[PDB]
Formats: sequence, structure tokens, C-alpha cells
Amino acid sequence: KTAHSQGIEGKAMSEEWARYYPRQFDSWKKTKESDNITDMLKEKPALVVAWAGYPFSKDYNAPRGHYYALQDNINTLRTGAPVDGKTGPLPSACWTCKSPDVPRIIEQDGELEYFTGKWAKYGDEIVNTIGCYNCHDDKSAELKSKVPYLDRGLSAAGFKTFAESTHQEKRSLVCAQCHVEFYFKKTEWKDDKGVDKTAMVVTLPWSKGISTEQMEAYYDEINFADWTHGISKTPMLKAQHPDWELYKTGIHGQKGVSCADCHMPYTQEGAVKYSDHKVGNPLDNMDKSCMNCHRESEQKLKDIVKQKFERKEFLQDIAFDNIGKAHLETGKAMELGATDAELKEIRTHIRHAQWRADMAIAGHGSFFHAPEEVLRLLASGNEEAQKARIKLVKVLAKYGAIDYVAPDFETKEKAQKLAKVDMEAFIAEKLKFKQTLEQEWKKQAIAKGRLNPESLKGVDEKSSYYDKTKK
Amino acid sequence: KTAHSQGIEGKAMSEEWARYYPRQFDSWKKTKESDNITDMLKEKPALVVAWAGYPFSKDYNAPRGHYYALQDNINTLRTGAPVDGKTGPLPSACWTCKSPDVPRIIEQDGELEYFTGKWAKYGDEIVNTIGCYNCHDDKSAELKSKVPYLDRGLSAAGFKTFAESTHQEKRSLVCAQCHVEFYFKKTEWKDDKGVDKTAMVVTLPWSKGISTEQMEAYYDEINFADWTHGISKTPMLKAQHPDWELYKTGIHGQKGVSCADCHMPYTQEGAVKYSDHKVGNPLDNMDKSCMNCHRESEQKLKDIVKQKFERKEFLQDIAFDNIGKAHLETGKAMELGATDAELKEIRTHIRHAQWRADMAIAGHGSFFHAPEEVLRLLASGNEEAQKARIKLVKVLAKYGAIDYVAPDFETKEKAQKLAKVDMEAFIAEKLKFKQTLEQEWKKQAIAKGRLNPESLKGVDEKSSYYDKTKK
Ligand code: HEM
Ligand code: HEM
Ligand code: HEM
Ligand code: HEM
Ligand code: HEM
Ligand code: HEM
Ligand code: HEM
Ligand code: HEM
Ligand code: HEM
Ligand code: HEM
Ligand SMILES: O=N[O-]
Ligand SMILES: O=N[O-]
Ligand SMILES: [Ca+2]
Ligand SMILES: [Ca+2]
Ligand SMILES: [Y+2]
Ligand SMILES: [Y+2]
Ligand SMILES: [Y+2]
Ligand SMILES: [Y+2]
Ligand SMILES: [Y+2]
Repeated sequence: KTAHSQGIEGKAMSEEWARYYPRQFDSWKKTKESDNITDMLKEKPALVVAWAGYPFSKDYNAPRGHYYALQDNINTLRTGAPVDGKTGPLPSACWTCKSPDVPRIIEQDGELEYFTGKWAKYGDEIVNTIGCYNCHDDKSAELKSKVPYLDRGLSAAGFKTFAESTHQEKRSLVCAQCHVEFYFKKTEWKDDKGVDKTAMVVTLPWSKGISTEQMEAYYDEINFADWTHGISKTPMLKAQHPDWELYKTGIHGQKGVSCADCHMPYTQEGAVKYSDHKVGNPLDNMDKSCMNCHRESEQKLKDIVKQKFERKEFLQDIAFDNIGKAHLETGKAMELGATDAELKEIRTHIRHAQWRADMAIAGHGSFFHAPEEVLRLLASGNEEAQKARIKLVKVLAKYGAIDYVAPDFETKEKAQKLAKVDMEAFIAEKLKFKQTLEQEWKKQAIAKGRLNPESLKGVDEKSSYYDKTKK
Repeated sequence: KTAHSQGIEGKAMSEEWARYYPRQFDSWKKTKESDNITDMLKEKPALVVAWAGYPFSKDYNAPRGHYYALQDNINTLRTGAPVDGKTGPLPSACWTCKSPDVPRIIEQDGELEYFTGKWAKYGDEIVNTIGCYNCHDDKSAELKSKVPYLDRGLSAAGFKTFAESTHQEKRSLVCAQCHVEFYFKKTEWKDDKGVDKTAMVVTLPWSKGISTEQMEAYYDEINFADWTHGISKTPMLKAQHPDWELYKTGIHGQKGVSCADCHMPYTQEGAVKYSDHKVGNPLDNMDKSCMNCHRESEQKLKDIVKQKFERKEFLQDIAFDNIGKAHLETGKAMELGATDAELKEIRTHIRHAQWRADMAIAGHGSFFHAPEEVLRLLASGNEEAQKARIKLVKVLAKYGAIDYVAPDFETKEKAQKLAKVDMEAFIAEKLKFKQTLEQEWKKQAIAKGRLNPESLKGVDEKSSYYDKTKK
């Protein structure tokens, strides 16, 4: 039993845990070190055309340290510029995987209430970034999943729940609270006061299993679309970082190596063993992350991962080129008068092409976690795109445009023009929000004692649209 | 030093080595056990359309035991039905990787003479199957490459020659004498008597390196084609079992695991160590072949290889479907009057698509030896085929056939009809050859003492076109 066996007052604030676990606190805080913003839309402008009509066409960056999760959620152009608790583009579900205040609020107000209303609803309550309370019981300190949708998904897929799982399974599952593909299920409900309400509930599409194809079949069955494509009017599916799903099928996952084995390796000091809580790039700490199981140089092992990255990039660029062209050729056919009936099969191929390719690349570590499935998915997605494109030639020909050449989209600027994204307007609106309502949120939270100003040091020095210089 | 330090009389006949090395002789002879004929044209009829205009569209089977190499070379419809030493479709180079009589003849008559003339030229001389003399010096018993084209290729690619290589390298290189991609270089020469002659010389296309793309660039540079496609009139490249080339880049090859480590594992008996010379499927002997380096069940490891096979099959079937369609659509465009100039880019895409896909699948173990490169190649080949097909729609449209549907080729029979292969005629001709000239070859060789009848036991009980019942 622990030194805090009756629980921790202020448990959502990781600083409250520091008196018991100074070592783990220190290393946890060190994800502050991973502060680079890589604008993925700049790196891969094809992604802009893929996500036209959807917020990811505005702003999409690579992950950085857990230290920045909450602030990046606030900064991203995707969450827009609320003026109050009732405005802004996105729902409350956007906080879910960003903060230990989330289980705090679910515990206080119930899952359905939590999932009701705008993202802006909780701006002055959900103020701590990914912390001890997202993974640890505040009495026993044992690993716990704090979000009900994980077990719900695990059960739906015929897996053991978190509590029924082994300790080694739990050492990946704590990560799977967030590092999985999800959608928002519109959920009608009535509260205690009998008021009718609508929740947007985080749901793992795992009821047919966890492969890309089973999830595709799941979504097709319920006729679900995340958005209607801004160019092709295809009913589109967005993949989000299926990190755990793809990991599960790769060789490491099959051999029972946990996320924690590479991402949180042990240091042995006599009788005591500590987990590195600085969650980052395992290739930065190979001696600890890899070399207890592998037996040659760091440089050789790094070279082999680099080869995997290169293969993935090659197939990614092919697949997203054909997907982008397919979208543009479809929009052209629409302009010439092609009907929904003439385009139905094409749009299905596009939906599936992009679902498979997005599932392949949306988990940034998947090229390594499950290298062969990643390559297969990109090949499968590209084949679907090409099937669409062959059919599109014939539709274009019917409408007198067989020689149409889809426009280029090789820069973020060109791509965003095609996708009709007015960035400068979005940025201007965002800055006003940050300068006004965001600062009010932080002020109120500090006054209430929900937020410790110490946690904000260097947290807001970068986004895709500013760099004050270092975080 | 050995018990045969002055060399072995009758060295080409492996039975001559048995007095010194009874153990290795016994296990070597046991490849007799691997006698199954799997007709690959029946399994994958798309291959027939791919190889239309070429002998592989007639007969193409999976490998079986080394015990059958020479006889399968005789049996295959590819070598046809010579009536004498001057007839038949194929050249002397077809013996090269089938027999220890090959280095015997090269040593006696010179490389260029050996490579001059028809396959039928050596029917009564090249009569022993893959034996001790293909890999071992008959004085020292050390590993040796017995064919000059291997070092020539190794040097061309900037590798060490056989003699300059390590013992562990030699333990793969002996296999690479045969288990590599090659072509025949037409070579003009003058003999001792000053007669002008033409050799067809086995050549490894390795001067730009050993990747599929470097070899593609090699072949393109010299404008080489193995054949002109029977349907599409594309200048085609045939891949042959690039087993060593693809192995070299896979993780096992990168980690320095030799072919011999899996395919010829050691048994330790006290002070003595013996190599299993029964070269076969390592999955039949996992405890010896895998489990000195891997630490879980045989069933789990077998399951993981099976998954790799499944991924490869998936991408193979896609790629060869589009390649086959591309060939057929090209033939259709030709029928309608499309010109060589209109088809030039299309034909280039087809050539490259098939080169990449054939290189991926022609080494039957490559899905395992280099799983990720195999998937990448199939994806790359398919993309080239689809590029061709998009351009083909437009050519077809110009000629009034936009809605043309390439015919199906889902059975060997249907496929061979499209490829215009009269099997029953080829088989009838072959049987006459076997019943007449082949039996004369074996008779003469036995009379001369080049062939021991004991080696023929059960050697000729199966082909793709007969099964007397068991080999
Ligand atoms: C031990 C289990 C976990 C592992 C192995 C893991 C892995 C990672 C890695 C490697 C990164 C990128 C780090 C960097 O670039 O420096 C990251 C970022 C991120 N993780 Fe996790 N994670 C885990 C737990 C969680 C949990 C429980 C959540 C949700 C509460 C979460 C949500 C996020 C978010 C939102 C980001 C992006 C942060 C940003 O860009 O601001 N992770 N994670
Ligand atoms: C639509 C509502 C959400 C918004 C606006 C949002 C925002 C963000 C942002 C801004 C990032 C940093 C990278 C980037 O620029 O995209 C991020 C990363 C991440 N988010 Fe979300 N989030 C949402 C919903 C969720 C949910 C419900 C989960 C968990 C079930 C989640 C888990 C993660 C994880 C694991 C990462 C790091 C891995 C990666 O980005 O590839 N997010 N999110
Ligand atoms: C500063 C806040 C945190 C504190 C004080 C804390 C505390 C601890 C303690 C006392 C242990 C056991 C000793 C050790 O292995 O080092 C541990 C391990 C662990 N924690 Fe945390 N933790 C924090 C944050 C997190 C978060 C956010 C996650 C989830 C993403 C997490 C996941 C894990 C995992 C997977 C282990 C290893 C468990 C095992 O190997 O049995 N921790 N932590
Ligand atoms: C980030 C650090 C690591 C790196 C860079 C790495 C690298 C690799 C690579 C390249 C493979 C070949 C499979 C593939 O094609 O990807 C592999 C497989 C494997 N690794 Fe790791 N690995 C790491 C961590 C670990 C750890 C921590 C363990 C032990 C818990 C482990 C045990 C295994 C096992 C059992 C396999 C299956 C193949 C075999 O049985 O050897 N690895 N790894
Ligand atoms: C489901 C469990 C796991 C999760 C949630 C997870 C999380 C992640 C994430 C989010 C990334 C992308 C990092 C970024 O883009 O900044 C990543 C990359 C990576 N992960 Fe994991 N990981 C898991 C399991 C593993 C395992 C078991 C290993 C080692 C065998 C491993 C080693 C790596 C490596 C080597 C990279 C790539 C680093 C680079 O290319 O720079 N991960 N992981
Ligand atoms: C130790 C090095 C070698 C390895 C690992 C190896 C591997 C193999 C394997 C696994 C098979 C299929 C066996 C079966 O299905 O039962 C095979 C067949 C074959 N090998 Fe090798 N081999 C080696 C050396 C050679 C050499 C030196 C040559 C040329 C002289 C050669 C030529 C052939 C041929 C022609 C076949 C097909 C035989 C038939 O179908 O009748 N191999 N080899
Ligand atoms: C065009 C002349 C040749 C002919 C007619 C021929 C014939 C054959 C036959 C009938 C087989 C059994 C499998 C099948 O049915 O295809 C085979 C397999 C094989 N041959 Fe040849 N061969 C020729 C040239 C060569 C050369 C020059 C080499 C070595 C450089 C070679 C190496 C092999 C190997 C390694 C196999 C087993 C691997 C596999 O088939 O995938 N062959 N050959
Ligand atoms: C019946 C005919 C053969 C005889 C009598 C013979 C003899 C021997 C002997 C005495 C050894 C050393 C002891 C041992 O490791 O078992 C050996 C090993 C070996 N042989 Fe053979 N051999 C024959 C056929 C072949 C063939 C056709 C090949 C090539 C495809 C070959 C390749 C090898 C290899 C790779 C080794 C292991 C060398 C090492 O690990 O150092 N052998 N053989
Ligand atoms: C036919 C028997 C074998 C099987 C079925 C097998 C299976 C595997 C698999 C599935 C992998 C993961 C790489 C991949 O994605 O393919 C791997 C890698 C690896 N294997 Fe094997 N293997 C065999 C033989 C061997 C042998 C004989 C050795 C030792 C000489 C060895 C040492 C390694 C090494 C060093 C790796 C790289 C990953 C690591 O460092 O663990 N393997 N093997
Ligand atoms: C260049 C060196 C090698 C050569 C020439 C070679 C030869 C071959 C050939 C010709 C096949 C196809 C067999 C058939 O279709 O009947 C094959 C398959 C196979 N080889 Fe190799 N091999 C080499 C290296 C290795 C290594 C290093 C390993 C283990 C790490 C290995 C393990 C296997 C396995 C597991 C199969 C598949 C058996 C099956 O799927 O049924 N080979 N090999
Ligand atoms: O954008 N959060 O997956
Ligand atoms: O057909 N011998 O590669
Ligand atoms: Ca989704
Ligand atoms: Ca060739
Ligand atoms: Y406290
Ligand atoms: Y990152
Ligand atoms: Y792999
Ligand atoms: Y003798
Ligand atoms: Y076989």
C-alpha cells in the first residue's frame, strides 16, 4: 500500500503527485523537451487535397511531447475561435485525450454530460495536460484506464477488459486510452432534470475487429461519414492515429512487447526499478529501449528503421498522389454535369482508398510498429484510387474532357487554394480568441486553483502559425 | 588435409564422394523426398498472360528437390523436343545450374565453347544432377564457386569475389552460383582453329548493383529484351529466382545469417559437426533451422510466416491482374490500329510493371527472405501497370472502344488460349523426344561411364503433364 492510500487532494494536477513520486514526476515533466512543430500539411500537401472540406485541411502537425497536448489542442486551427462556451466549430469530445481533468469531469458530471456541448464549454476546467491521473489510481497507484470507451471497444472486439488483462497488456492499454482510431457517435439522452440532450460520444469502431478492413466494414454498415469531401463530395472516413490497433498485429505486438517496453524503459538501481516517464522517440535512448533484446550496434538498428521509413514514404507519396488526382477528377466531372449515380462507384473506391491509406499513415510510428501491414495498406489504398481513376477517365470522356489534367498540389499554398481554405482569415480569428477568451480561461482556472501557472512555462511558444522562438 | 588430397577420379559423379563423406552423401540424396510437382501456371494463370510469347507460358512449376534438377530441365516443355544435337528451342546455357557435369565440361572445353550451341549439344554428357562437385573442391573439400559468371557479377557490383569473401559469405555464395537472376549475352568469339562462333553466355545484370531498380536501369541502358510480348508486343524482361539478390537486403541477410544457416543447419555429435545436406523447406525442421536464434513455439513462428505469404499473395494477385489486363488492352488497341508511337509510353510502363512484379515473386522464398521489399516491389509494379491502364483507356477511346472489357484469364486453359499456346501439340512432341532421343542420351552416358543408373531411381515419375504416381 502507498503513502496516499486514502487518495490525493487535487489529484488531476500532476504536481500533487510529486511529493510521493519525485523521480517519475521529474521524467514525466521532461517531455517539455520535445517541442518541435512539424507542419504535416507543409511536408505532405497532398494531405490538404485529401482532407478538403474537413478541419485537418487547415492545420495538422506531427505529435510532440505530452507536455504540449492541452496547449496544442487549444492552438490548433481545427478548434477555431469560440467567443464563449456555446460557440466554436468542435464539440467537448476534443478534450478527451488531452488532460487528467477529463476523468475528473466525467467522474463529477457523468460521461453523457461531459460529451454534451461545445469544446469551449470546458475551457476553464480542462486545463492540465496529460498527467499521472490519466494512467494511475490515486489510492493504489496501479495502472488504470480512466475512460469508459476503451473497455467498451475492447469488449466489442472480443478482447479482455482492462481489469481482466495481464500486467503486460495493461502496459500498452493505458496508452490505448488515447492512441487509437475513434469517431463521434451522436447520442440522444435525457438528464436528471428530464431535459433532452445530444451527446457526441467518443467511440472505437472495433465491433467487427481491429483490422483496417473490419473497421471499414463497420463504418460502411452504419453508412457513416466523418465529412462530405469538399472537392469530390465523397462520403469520407478520417483515420486518427490507430497506434495500438496497428501495433497489435506487428511482430513486436504479437511477441507481447508492450508500448512501455520501448517508450518507457526501465532503469535498475539496486533493488529499485524505475520507468522512464519521458515518453518520446525510443531511437533517442536505444541502449535502454532496444538493446536488452537486440544484439548489434545502434547505428545498424537505426539504419534498418530508416529503410522502413523510406519504403513507407515511397508508397505513401504514390497513394496520396492518386487519391488527390481522383478527388480533383471527380470535382471536374461534377462541374461538367456528371450525376451522383454516374459517380457512385467512383466515390466508393475513393472512400476506401483514402480510409486504407490514412489508416496506414495516421499512426506515425506504424511504419515501424507494423511495417508489413503498413506497406500492404498503402498498396491496397492506391489500388482502390487507381480503380476510381480508370472509371473517371470514362466519365470525363462522356462529358468531353478525356484529356483533362488534374491541377498540381505540390505546395501547401497551392493545395489549400484547391481546397478553398482561407488560412489568413482562420489565423486572424484564432489569434483574437487566444488573446481574449483563452487568457480568460487560464486566469479563471488559476483563480479557482484548477491550474498551476508553473505548468505553463514555455508551453505556448510555438504553433504551425507562430514561433516566438523556443518552447 | 583430406583422404582425397590428389583429387577424385569421376569427381562429377557425386557417388564417387560417398567413400569419404557417407553422412553428407546420405542427406544430399534425401532431396529425392521433395518430389511434388506444383504447376504454377495452373495455380496462377495470370502468369500465362504475363509470359505470352515466351516458353514460361508453356510450362512453369514450383521448385522441388535438387535430386530432380537435371530431369526437370529435360522434362520441362520449355526445352522442347530436339531431334539431334543441333535442334530444339533453347541453348546450351540451360544446363548451367542443373549439374556438376557443367564445371567438368567448362574445365575441359572452355567457357565460350560450353556456351556455344543448342541445349541438345550436351544431352549425353550433362547427366548428373546438382552434386558435391558444384560446391566443393575435389582435393581440399573447401567451398568453391565453380562458375566464372558469379565472380564476374560480384565484381561488377563492387562485392568481394568468392575467394576474397568470408567463410560465412561463402556459405551463401555457393547457392548464388544458381539462385540469382540472369540473362544470356550474345557473345561473338573465335576458337583455336580460328572458326567464328556465337556463344549465349550466362550473365548476372549486376553492374549497377543488385536492387530490382538498378537491374531495371541496367537492362534499359543496353535496350535488352528477353522477348517481344505475344499479345502487347512490349519489349519484356523475365525475372528468374533472384533468391540471393533479394535475400541480401532482407533483415536476415543484413544480420549475416547465411542461406546455409536455415537451409543446411548443423547437428553436433560430440566433437564433430555435420551440415544437413537435405536442402528443402526450413519450416520442416524448425528446431534446427530457426530455434537456435528464436525463442518461442514452432506453431507461432510458422503462423507469422504464413501471414507474410498471405500479404504477398494479396498484392501478387492485384499486380498480375492489372498487368494481364494491360497486355490484353494493348493487344486490343493494336487490333484497332493504334501505332507503335501511340503505345510507346504504355509499353514502357508494362515492361517496368512486370519486371518489378516478376522480380518480387520469381524467388519463391523472397516473401520470407525480404518480406518488406517484396511488398514494395509488388506495389511499385502494380502502380506502373495502372499508369499504363489509365493511358490505355484514352488510346482505346481514340479508336472507338472505350468500353472494351479485357477477356478473363482465371484458368490455365483460358489463359493459354489467349496466349495461343497449343499445349497438346507441345506435349505430344515432347513425349516422342523423351521416348527416343532422351533414352539414347541416357543409354550412351551409362555406356560411357558418365552416368550411374542408380541415380535415376524414381527421377522420372512426374512432370506437369504426367504422373506415373510417385517419385
Ligand atoms: C505509455 C503510453 C503512451 C505512449 C507510449 C505514448 C506515445 C506517444 C508518443 C511517442 C508521442 C510523441 C512524443 C514526442 O513527439 O515527443 C505522444 C504524443 C501524444 N500523446 Fe501519447 N502515449 C501514451 C499515452 C498517452 C495517453 C494516455 C494519452 C491521452 C490522455 C496520450 C495522448 C497523446 C497526445 C494528445 C500527443 C500529442 C501531444 C502534442 O502534440 O501536443 N498519450 N504519445
Ligand atoms: C476532434 C477533436 C480533437 C481535436 C481538435 C484534437 C486535437 C489534436 C491536436 C491539435 C493534436 C496534435 C497534432 C496535430 O496537430 O494534429 C492531437 C494529437 C493527438 N490526439 Fe487529438 N484531438 C481531438 C480528439 C482526440 C481524441 C478523442 C483522442 C483519443 C481517443 C485523441 C488523441 C490524440 C493522440 C493520441 C495524438 C498524438 C498522435 C498523433 O497525432 O498522431 N484526439 N490532437
Ligand atoms: C508525474 C505523473 C506520474 C507519476 C507520479 C507516476 C508514477 C508512477 C509510479 C510510482 C510507477 C511505478 C514505478 C516505476 O515503474 O517507475 C509508474 C510506472 C508506470 N507508469 Fe506512471 N506516473 C505518472 C505518469 C504516467 C502516465 C501519464 C502514464 C500513461 C501514459 C503512466 C504509465 C505508467 C506505466 C506504463 C508504468 C510502468 C508500470 C509497470 O511496468 O508495471 N504514468 N508510474
Ligand atoms: C525501439 C527499439 C527496438 C528496435 C529499433 C527494434 C528493432 C527490431 C526489428 C528491426 C525487428 C525485425 C522485425 C521487423 O521487420 O520490424 C524486431 C523484431 C523483434 N524484436 Fe525488436 N526492436 C526494438 C525493441 C525490442 C524490445 C524492447 C524487445 C523485447 C521486449 C524486442 C524483441 C523483439 C522480438 C521478439 C522480435 C521478433 C523477431 C525475433 O524473434 O527476433 N524488440 N525488432
Ligand atoms: C500501442 C503501443 C505503442 C504506442 C501507443 C506507441 C506510440 C508511438 C507513437 C505515437 C509514435 C510516433 C512518434 C512521433 O511521430 O513523434 C511512435 C513511434 C515509434 N515507436 Fe512506438 N508505440 C507503441 C509501441 C512501440 C513498441 C512496442 C516499440 C518497440 C518495439 C516502439 C518503438 C517506436 C519506434 C522505434 C518509433 C519511431 C521513432 C522514429 O522513427 O523517429 N513503439 N510510437
Ligand atoms: C546451399 C545452397 C543452396 C540453397 C540454400 C538452395 C535452395 C534450394 C531450395 C530450398 C530448393 C527447393 C527445394 C525443394 O522444393 O525441396 C532448391 C531447388 C533448386 N535449386 Fe537450389 N539451393 C542451393 C544450391 C544450388 C545450386 C549450387 C544450384 C545449381 C547448381 C541450385 C539449383 C537449383 C535448381 C535447378 C532447383 C530446382 C530443382 C527442381 O525443381 O528440379 N541450387 N534450391
Ligand atoms: C533457359 C534455360 C533454362 C531452362 C530451360 C531451365 C529449366 C528449369 C526448370 C524446368 C526448373 C524447375 C522449375 C520450373 O518448372 O521452372 C528450373 C528451376 C531453377 N533453375 Fe533453371 N533453367 C534454365 C536456366 C537456368 C540458369 C542459367 C540458372 C542459374 C544461373 C538456373 C537456375 C535455376 C534455379 C536456381 C531453379 C530453382 C528456383 C526456382 O525455380 O524458382 N536456371 N530451371
Ligand atoms: C554428396 C555430395 C556432397 C558431399 C560429399 C559434401 C561434403 C561436405 C563436407 C565434408 C562438409 C563439411 C562437414 C559438414 O559441415 O557437414 C560439407 C559442408 C557444406 N557443404 Fe557439402 N557436400 C556435398 C554437396 C554439397 C552441395 C551440392 C552444396 C551446395 C549447394 C554444398 C554446400 C555445403 C555447405 C554450404 C557446407 C557447410 C560449410 C560450413 O559450414 O563451413 N555441399 N559438405
Ligand atoms: C527458417 C527459420 C527462421 C524463421 C522462421 C525466422 C523468423 C524470423 C522473423 C519472422 C523475423 C522478423 C523479421 C521479419 O519481419 O521477417 C526474424 C528476424 C531475425 N532473425 Fe530469424 N528466423 C529464422 C532463422 C534465423 C536464424 C537461423 C538466425 C540466426 C543465425 C536468426 C536470427 C534473426 C535475427 C538476428 C533477426 C533480426 C531481428 C532481431 O534482431 O531479432 N533467424 N526471423
Ligand atoms: C541466398 C540465400 C538463400 C537461398 C538461395 C534460399 C533459397 C530458398 C528457395 C529457393 C526457397 C523457395 C523454396 C520453394 O519454393 O520450394 C526458399 C524458401 C524459404 N527459405 Fe530460403 N534461401 C536463402 C536464405 C534463407 C535464410 C537465411 C533463411 C532463414 C532466415 C531461409 C528460410 C527460408 C524459409 C522459411 C522459406 C519458406 C518455406 C515455406 O514458405 O514453405 N532462407 N529459400
Ligand atoms: O486530433 N486528435 O486525434
Ligand atoms: O528456368 N531456370 O531459371
Ligand atoms: Ca476516425
Ligand atoms: Ca532474367
Ligand atoms: Y498535496
Ligand atoms: Y514527433
Ligand atoms: Y517485418
Ligand atoms: Y572412386
Ligand atoms: Y517447392
